[PDB]
Amino acid sequence: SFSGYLKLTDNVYIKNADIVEEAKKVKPTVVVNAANVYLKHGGGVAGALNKATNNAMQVESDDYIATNGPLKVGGSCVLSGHNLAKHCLHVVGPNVNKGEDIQLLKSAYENFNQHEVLLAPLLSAGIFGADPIHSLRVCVDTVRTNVYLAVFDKNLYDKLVSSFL
Ligand SMILES: C[C@H](O)CNCc1ccc2c(c1)OCO2
Repeated sequence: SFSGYLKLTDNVYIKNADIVEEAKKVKPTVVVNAANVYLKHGGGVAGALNKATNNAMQVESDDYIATNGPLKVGGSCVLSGHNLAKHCLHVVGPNVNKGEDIQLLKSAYENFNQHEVLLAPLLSAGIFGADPIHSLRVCVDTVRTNVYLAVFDKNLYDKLVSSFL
């Protein structure tokens, strides 16, 4: 199971870790992907998770989009976790760099409540352009299930922990 996490609340845990390496080690029931509406896993967490699956995540995702169309910003879908997890929950947080509404971040985190335990990144952080301190606050105030957050950057991890109220 999950090791080396700092407990932030009753249900939220955090660790400075590469989510791909963390997923390969823990093999969780659910790994969350920082997805976009088209499930085009080009970069950030999505590009890294997809590269770890040898592009199998992208092939599965393209079939899903061909059948269902794009996801909504704030929405999600459950697909295979491939070699990373039993399932991957692809969650679309708002991308501030694409002019998407930051208010949709709470709706994005609500998807996590459908799963008892998840390994996840901070939604809308990184290349999605939102403030990760804000993302962690929305996570803590929205997710009620057990969430294990992997924060890749040590400097950001220390800022998140030291500023956590
Ligand atoms: C409670 C237990 O840790 C859940 N494991 C699910 C799980 C099974 C097989 C996997 C995997 C994930 O990633 C790749 O092969």
